[PDB]
Amino acid sequence: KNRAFLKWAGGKYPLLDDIKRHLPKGECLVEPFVGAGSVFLNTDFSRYILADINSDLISLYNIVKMRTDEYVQAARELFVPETNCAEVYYQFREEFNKSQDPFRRAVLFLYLNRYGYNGLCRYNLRGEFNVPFGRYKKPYFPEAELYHFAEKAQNAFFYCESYADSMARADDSSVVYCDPPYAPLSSFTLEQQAHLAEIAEGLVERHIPVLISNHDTMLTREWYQRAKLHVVKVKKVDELLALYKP
DNA sequence: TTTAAAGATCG
DNA sequence: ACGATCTTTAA
Ligand SMILES: C[S@@+](CC[C@H](N)C(=O)[O-])C[C@H]1O[C@@H](n2cnc3c(N)ncnc32)[C@H](O)[C@@H]1O
Repeated sequence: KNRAFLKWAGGKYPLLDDIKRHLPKGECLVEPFVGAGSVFLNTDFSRYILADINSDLISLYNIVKMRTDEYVQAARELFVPETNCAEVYYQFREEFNKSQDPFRRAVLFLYLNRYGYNGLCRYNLRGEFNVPFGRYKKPYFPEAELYHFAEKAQNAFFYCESYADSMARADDSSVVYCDPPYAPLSSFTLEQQAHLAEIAEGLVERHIPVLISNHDTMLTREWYQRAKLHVVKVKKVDELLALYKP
């Protein structure tokens, strides 16, 4: 199982096996919520259309793809014992928020992701990364995961856009896998959740297979009503895999 | 400026 | 989800 080089929400490693079993075959894979791209790294499609609303994430992916060796060498400098402390961390965080260079920001972004608290990615309304120091014993430098991402990225396009705009890139050769932010058990609104389901029903009308993963609640069961539902056993909340087969 | 509730900040 | 301390919002 290929691991992403980033700490990210919805890694979904345990249920990667369930995704592949319910994900149809096609020429191209479309991911509106690529995130860490665990599905992308653990599937084998000819082409990939990978999208996310996070511009720092998308910019990082483009840098890693086009400038792999240059990036790895520069980023590896950050992962040494001297940079594993609060004072250095907050200066690099400040440098990141003030940097105008995409390459430099991409380098610092990996450092912040690995040395920051819980591997979180949080911004204020000023667009500034404000995750505190994580204080780990020894953050891991994902060199192998980086090179593996770069090689697989050669068959992928990265776009920074909302799900509605990325799913419209899908055609008949396409297969769409959606991994939206989790639905409430008691940002991403409820309207966007239902809208995603409606867009899915639109694609399946044009003979485009769509697979959506989410929590198994009352709202999600209602939203994905027109889909072939599968429940995976993970309060005790299970996950739901909604399949819109043409 | 006042006021109260709400939202935002960031360790 | 936490919490003290900011800013925001509307009459
Ligand atoms: C919970 S993560 C899942 C990522 C991915 N499935 C993985 O394996 O890491 C969902 C991602 O969707 C992106 N996202 C959030 N809201 C979005 C929106 N309204 N439109 C498009 N993408 C969005 C976020 O940047 C986030 O990284």
